[PDB]
Amino acid sequence: PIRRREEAYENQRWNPMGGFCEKLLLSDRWGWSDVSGLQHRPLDRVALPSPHWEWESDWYVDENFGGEPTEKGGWTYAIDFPATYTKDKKWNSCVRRRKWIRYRRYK
Repeated sequence: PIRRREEAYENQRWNPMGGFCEKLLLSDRWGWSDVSGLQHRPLDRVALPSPHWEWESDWYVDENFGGEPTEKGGWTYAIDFPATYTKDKKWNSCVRRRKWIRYRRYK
């Protein structure tokens, strides 16, 4: 079976009012992006390459990070989006992201 995994990151920043939320800085990456932040990856717009592909399920969070489970929710935390991520919120974490995945299969 020929199978290909798509992924997309949901990116959030902490705000005194919203907590971790969808309000980002004008300098920040897209709220929905690839791992680099440079590519826009809204989930509903990742298309199948052709009608010969179908999705195996809906999008779901990959609750894994660095070869080990994440905490529930799949979030990882960092001081800023380009910095180093951990499964746990540190005292100086100002951002967080989680990885959504979806498999497509060829017919």
